[PDB]
Amino acid sequence: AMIRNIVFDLGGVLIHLNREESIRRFKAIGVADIEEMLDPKGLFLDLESGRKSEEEFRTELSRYIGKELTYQQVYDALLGFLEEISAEKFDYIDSLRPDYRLFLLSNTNPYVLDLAMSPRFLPSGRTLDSFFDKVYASCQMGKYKPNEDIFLEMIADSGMKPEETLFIDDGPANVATAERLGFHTYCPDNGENWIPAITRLLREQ
Repeated sequence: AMIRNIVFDLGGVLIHLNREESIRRFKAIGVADIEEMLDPKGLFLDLESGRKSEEEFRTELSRYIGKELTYQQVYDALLGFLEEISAEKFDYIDSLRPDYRLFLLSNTNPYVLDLAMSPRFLPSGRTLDSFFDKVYASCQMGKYKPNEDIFLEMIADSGMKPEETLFIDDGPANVATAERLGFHTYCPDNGENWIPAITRLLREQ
């Protein structure tokens, strides 16, 4: 076979996202300039990249809006992003494990990770970590897509050959970097059922 390893993003690929809803929740707790804060420097980047801890980001965000925000408040607003956790795509990934090495490469924050590593993430009670040989999370690594450093740490740690790896990410810049490094890529839409198309890619010799 072509492909020995498959790497998935979380947001977009496995969890359908709804940014508007998170924008709504952030506004309701006083983060008024949220829409520009969340647009593609910034403390939301400090949050993904691990540069600020959760505690540090919230302290600064509180200072920024002139209002004290709790863990629970921000957690609740960030989780407005998560419109559907695809049970069927996790089931499909679970079927892939004996035949492939499976990895997650995700820009994400401690809040989503707290959710993902709980028994409330999926109806099955299965943790995110349980579907992959390894999880590569921006905030755990101090690095973030689309920089090459995060891809390179992943390669070194897993031993995956890029030309034997399929990278599934809805982020155009993330895909462009994986192409540059020699990965097979597929760029789904946020909310697309990509199971048939991926099942196809894996068939190839």
